[PDB]
Amino acid sequence: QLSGSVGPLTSASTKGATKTCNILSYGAVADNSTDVGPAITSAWAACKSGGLVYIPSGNYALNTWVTLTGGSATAIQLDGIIYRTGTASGNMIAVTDTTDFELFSSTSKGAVQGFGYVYHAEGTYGARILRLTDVTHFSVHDIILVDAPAFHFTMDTCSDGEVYNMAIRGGNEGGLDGIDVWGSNIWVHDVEVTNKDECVTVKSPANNILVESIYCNWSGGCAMGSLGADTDVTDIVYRNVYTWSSNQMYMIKSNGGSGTVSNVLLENFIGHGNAYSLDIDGYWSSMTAVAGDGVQLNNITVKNWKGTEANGATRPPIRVVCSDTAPCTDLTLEDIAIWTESGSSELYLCRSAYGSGYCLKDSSSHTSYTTTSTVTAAPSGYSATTMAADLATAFGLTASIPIPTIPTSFYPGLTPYSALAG
Ligand SMILES: *[C@@H]1O[C@H](CO)[C@@H](O[C@@H]2O[C@H](CO)[C@@H](O[C@@H]3O[C@H](CO[C@@H]4O[C@H](CO)[C@@H](O)[C@H](O)[C@@H]4O)[C@@H](O)[C@H](O[C@H]4O[C@H](CO)[C@@H](O)[C@H](O)[C@@H]4O)[C@@H]3O)[C@H](O)[C@H]2NC(C)=O)[C@H](O)[C@H]1NC(C)=O
Ligand SMILES: *[C@@H]1O[C@H](CO)[C@@H](O[C@@H]2O[C@H](CO)[C@@H](O[C@@H]3O[C@H](CO)[C@@H](O)[C@H](O)[C@@H]3O)[C@H](O)[C@H]2NC(C)=O)[C@H](O)[C@H]1NC(C)=O
Ligand SMILES: *[C@@H]1O[C@H](CO)[C@@H](O)[C@H](O)[C@@H]1O
Ligand SMILES: *[C@@H]1O[C@H](CO)[C@@H](O)[C@H](O)[C@@H]1O
Ligand SMILES: *[C@@H]1O[C@H](CO)[C@@H](O)[C@H](O)[C@@H]1O
Ligand SMILES: *[C@H]1O[C@H](CO)[C@@H](O)[C@H](O)[C@@H]1O
Ligand SMILES: *[C@H]1O[C@H](CO)[C@@H](O)[C@H](O)[C@@H]1O
Ligand SMILES: *[C@H]1O[C@H](CO)[C@@H](O)[C@H](O)[C@@H]1O
Ligand SMILES: *[C@H]1O[C@H](CO)[C@@H](O)[C@H](O)[C@@H]1O
Ligand SMILES: *[C@H]1O[C@H](CO)[C@@H](O)[C@H](O)[C@@H]1O
Ligand SMILES: *[C@H]1O[C@H](CO)[C@@H](O)[C@H](O)[C@@H]1O
Ligand SMILES: *[C@H]1O[C@H](CO)[C@@H](O)[C@H](O)[C@@H]1O
Ligand SMILES: *[C@H]1O[C@H](CO)[C@@H](O)[C@H](O)[C@@H]1O
Ligand SMILES: *[C@H]1O[C@H](CO)[C@@H](O)[C@H](O)[C@@H]1O
Ligand SMILES: *[C@H]1O[C@H](CO)[C@@H](O)[C@H](O)[C@@H]1O
Ligand SMILES: *[C@H]1O[C@H](CO)[C@@H](O)[C@H](O)[C@@H]1O
Ligand SMILES: *[C@H]1O[C@H](CO)[C@@H](O)[C@H](O)[C@@H]1O
Ligand SMILES: *[C@H]1O[C@H](CO)[C@@H](O)[C@H](O)[C@@H]1O
Ligand SMILES: *[C@H]1O[C@H](CO)[C@@H](O)[C@H](O)[C@@H]1O
Ligand SMILES: *[C@H]1O[C@H](CO)[C@@H](O)[C@H](O)[C@H]1O
Repeated sequence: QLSGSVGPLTSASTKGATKTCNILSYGAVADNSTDVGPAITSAWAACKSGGLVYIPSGNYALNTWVTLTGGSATAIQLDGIIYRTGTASGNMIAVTDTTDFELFSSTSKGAVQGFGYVYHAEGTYGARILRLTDVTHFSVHDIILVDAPAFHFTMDTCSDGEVYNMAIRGGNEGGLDGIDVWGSNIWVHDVEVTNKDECVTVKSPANNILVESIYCNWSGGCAMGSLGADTDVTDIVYRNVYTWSSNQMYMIKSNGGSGTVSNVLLENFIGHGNAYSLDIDGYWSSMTAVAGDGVQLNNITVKNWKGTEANGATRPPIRVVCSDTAPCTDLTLEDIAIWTESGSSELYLCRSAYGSGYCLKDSSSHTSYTTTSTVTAAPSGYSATTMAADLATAFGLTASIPIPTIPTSFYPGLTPYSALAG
């Protein structure tokens, strides 16, 4: 949950009035051929303190990556489309050590076409599209990120930020994270993600993060981690998350390590067609083990989950696997009604976890244990609707991905918090 106000300190109109650096004035050519990188860099240099970097409608080729740093009361208005032509590694666009910042499109049509499929068709990965590091008092909204060669959007140690009204659509494989975030006091809402890895995921250290109205439309799903040594994650809320045809509805992953994860609320989730549903995994096999007794998870509430999973017999819809040497404590599982899409039974798995709900123990002696429960009849009230835009098929790995429009519907029965800019 947020600890204070988020977003830029001054409006884009105020910054624009101070000074507008139109990239066409810094050598940019909207010919979908001439490298726009240098122009953005020169425009930033002139407008990074109090001004606004403006990218008018048109098609631009990005051949060399840009690293924009040291801004103060600045903004970038992306009203055109950037196409990746560069082949270097790294981040196509990186904004670092900047305060009072806004990255947006006034038309709700600004986009970055990463052409990640060129790499994926060959079994490889390329640059990430966007990375914000140590950015404070900011907002990123009304933009579209498509087919990143690797990650789409990472917020590395940022704070007092708001991210919303975005569509992120990437390839159908792991390694193509949607939004990865760590820092403090960040509000993410009204975002749709397609890929086969992180939907909106929190990493350590992080405190006071609110994530809601998220539409994981064929994705890896939301998660927390991987968590390792010296973990410190606290006051995290995810609510009103709709997940379709994904790896999971929510996963907390660690494998050894230390530190603590506390005060997490995951409520109002709906899922259909996923591999896993609730998957707390303290022995996540996809990551090499970290020295320590295990990250201590405490006071985690999972409430009001409904829907169906592809196969609840092979993948327990309720899977709570904690460290035997660092038992989960104070977990509250309440009103989780998930049923299986094939078969007539499903399993609930609990390992060394304490609290109240389903297979959890409410004991005093937090010793380890392993238990499996077979449910032979559909939990009452598992029925939940679907979203009209649920993908019938994903975008593969060998053909370009068409640029989507930003939707105005993310979770059943709710409307977006903020109207689209255009
Ligand atoms: C901005 O600039 C970017 C480049 O950075 C443009 O992206 C390229 O767009 C063009 C289309 O305008 C793409 O080329 C066409 O791709 C077609 C599909 O790809 C092929 O698929 C077949 C079958 O799977 C394979 O055999 C090929 O190996 C390719 O993978 C392709 O079929 C087509 O080929 C035919 O092109 C012309 C006209 O169709 C024929 O005359 C020619 O003989 C050939 O047979 C094109 O090559 C190109 O792939 C895109 N680049 C990338 C990286 O995706 C944007 O389109 C530009 N945007 C704007 C708005 O201008
Ligand atoms: C376990 O974790 C939960 C969060 O996951 C903690 O809940 C939070 O507890 C506080 C106090 O009970 C709730 O009250 C809030 O207080 C502030 C300031 O007074 C006020 O601004 C809010 O309007 C609200 O009243 C807070 O809302 C609640 N968080 C959520 C998301 O509901 C809980 O305290 C932890 N329990 C233990 C034993 O540590
Ligand atoms: C259950 O017992 C211990 C924990 O209590 C596990 O380590 C073991 O794998 C079994 O499933
Ligand atoms: C629950 O049962 C499953 C098999 O159905 C085991 O894999 C697990 O360790 C626990 O005993
Ligand atoms: C499956 O259905 C009933 C529902 O009451 C279960 O309680 C029982 O275990 C059976 O095998
Ligand atoms: C760990 O071991 C103790 C004693 O066997 C139990 O009381 C507890 O429920 C858990 O199985
Ligand atoms: C879980 O782990 C404890 C020790 O950490 C054992 O006592 C128990 O038998 C199970 O393996
Ligand atoms: C999980 O389920 C098994 C069998 O129902 C129990 O024996 C165990 O104590 C835990 O409740
Ligand atoms: C298997 O056991 C769990 C508790 O261990 C029940 O919640 C479930 O209904 C099934 O009987
Ligand atoms: C459910 O519980 C056990 C867990 O060991 C399953 O293996 C069995 O099929 C039962 O129905
Ligand atoms: C069956 O029972 C559940 C609570 O366990 C309700 O949520 C549902 O509406 C139905 O009455
Ligand atoms: C699932 O059900 C809801 C109402 O419960 C509809 O609004 C939706 O279109 C879908 O049919
Ligand atoms: C079960 O009930 C829900 C809402 O009550 C529907 O949306 C779903 O399609 C199914 O009929
Ligand atoms: C999800 O699926 C239901 C039917 O199962 C539709 O009513 C809804 O529009 C969406 O396609
Ligand atoms: C690209 O990947 C292969 C061809 O390399 C196709 O099977 C797939 O449908 C996509 O067009
Ligand atoms: C992927 O990208 C290429 C180039 O923009 C298009 O030709 C194709 O239709 C898809 O949008
Ligand atoms: C936003 O706009 C869409 C159409 O793009 C509507 O379907 C939705 O209800 C919301 O008004
Ligand atoms: C988003 O908006 C659509 C209408 O376009 C609803 O059907 C959905 O439940 C959510 O409110
Ligand atoms: C998105 O923006 C609107 C105003 O346009 C706010 O009211 C909302 O809280 C969110 O910041
Ligand atoms: C974006 O807007 C189009 C219509 O303009 C709609 O078809 C899409 O579903 C939405 O994401």
